[PDB]
Amino acid sequence: REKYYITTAIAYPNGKPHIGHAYELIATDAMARFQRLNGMDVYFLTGTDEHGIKMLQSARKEGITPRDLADRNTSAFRRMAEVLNSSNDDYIRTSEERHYKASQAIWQAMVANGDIYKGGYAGWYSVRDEAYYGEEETEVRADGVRYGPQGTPVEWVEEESYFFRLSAYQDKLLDLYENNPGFIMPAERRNEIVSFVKSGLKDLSISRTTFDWGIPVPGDEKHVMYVWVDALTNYITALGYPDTTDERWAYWPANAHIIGKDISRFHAVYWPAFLMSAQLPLPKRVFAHGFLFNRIDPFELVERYGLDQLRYFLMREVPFGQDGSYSHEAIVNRTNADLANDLGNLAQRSLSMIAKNCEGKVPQPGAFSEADKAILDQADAALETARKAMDDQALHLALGAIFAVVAEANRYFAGQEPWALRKTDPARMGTVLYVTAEVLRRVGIMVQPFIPQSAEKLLDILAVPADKRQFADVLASPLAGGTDLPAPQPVFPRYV
Ligand SMILES: O=c1cc(NCCCNCc2cc(Cl)cc(Cl)c2)[nH]c2ccccc12
Repeated sequence: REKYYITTAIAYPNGKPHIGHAYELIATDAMARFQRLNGMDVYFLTGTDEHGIKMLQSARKEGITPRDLADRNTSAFRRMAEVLNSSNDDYIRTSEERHYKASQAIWQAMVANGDIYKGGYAGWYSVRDEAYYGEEETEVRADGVRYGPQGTPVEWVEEESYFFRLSAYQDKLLDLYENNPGFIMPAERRNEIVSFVKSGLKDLSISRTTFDWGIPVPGDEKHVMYVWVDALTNYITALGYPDTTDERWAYWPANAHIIGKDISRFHAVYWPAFLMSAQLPLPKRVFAHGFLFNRIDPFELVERYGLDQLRYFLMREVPFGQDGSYSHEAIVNRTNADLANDLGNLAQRSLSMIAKNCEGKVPQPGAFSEADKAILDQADAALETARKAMDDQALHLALGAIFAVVAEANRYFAGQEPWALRKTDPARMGTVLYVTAEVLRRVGIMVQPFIPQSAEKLLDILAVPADKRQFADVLASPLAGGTDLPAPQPVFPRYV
């Protein structure tokens, strides 16, 4: 009955969808699905971040309006979510009116808390470095020109701007990191954030005057909101903010923001400060994943390797939170061994033995031997290990525990030699076949959030009713003898 709210970072649709976008959607989709099967009421959100000057100039470059350009490009990110079999319950675009109103509400709420003032962004700026510097990092040379520490000229620049009093929240954020050690993860991000905040926080510019493609500042519409309040507010726009009576508002606070490593500071410093200012509770965890390197277009990978092969490799091979690598032979070999061979072929060998030798019915199992109990108890244990792993977003440890059972089951099945038992002891052959099919059922229920369509097909050839596929069914709904099984077909074909 318990509510669970999980989000992805909204993607910037200035170019095409890339692997990093698909990686974050897949990882967050698997976490969302995991909690649904674990019995939770899940709301899972993703979307697009469409405002800004770079978007306005690209619309200018193509001869169309910014809103028109946003509609065109987000359509490909909306297509990517569908191709990846994402279970997101909503899709937020910052160009939508509900976000416009949500952003203006949270802005006013921060004005009402005393945290927003109008000022100036004046300082030394190097066009060559694209960076700002304090006066002390500079020196005027024999040129008569002033130079920054990198050896390039700096110029004095001055812009009008609204600010958020970020300096007022330095101590409250450190209190947050002390009272909730799991607020920013993994541990390396946590230490980055703590060291940054502990060194002193300056007030934060949150408005621009150089473009109208954005959300107008209430009461000064020559100014528009910068990315900070715009993008981050998407998390509460999707719940109906500012209408706190919306049925969806009970989902706040978010249980988990899944983000990339590069935007850690925006979600772990700016976002909680905005919320504290606006009198709102804080999300329970922000988790940052790493970056993927080809050691490439997401649509192409899916067509070449298959969706569930790609989902598996990305979540099994990179410890979630770290940088990782992908390559053709690695995807092929890792998916051939685990999916096509270990999982897929174990099902085919065992279940076609049931079709030919047990008349297409789940055999009636006799007494369980010591080996029978070990593989069954290991399968039950993998659920508990997977649960504890997913609580920490350790997706690879969850898949590792599940596929350690698959590998042990192959050794169990080969060690029982049920083909030899067909003549010596048909009743024993049945029990071994029952054990193997029963382990496949528990594994099949458990891999549903990581490879949903493939897991669905596996549970389909085990004749598992659609209402017996929650995680609670691992322990409570074992296969019943005498049940009719459809003719088995391979679930994981080998790569060509
Ligand atoms: O200049 C802008 C650029 C922009 N998108 C750039 C890519 C966003 N970076 C990823 C990101 C994602 C999230 Cl969820 C939150 C933040 Cl703060 C940042 N978004 C903008 C929105 C309003 C006004 C200006 C901009």
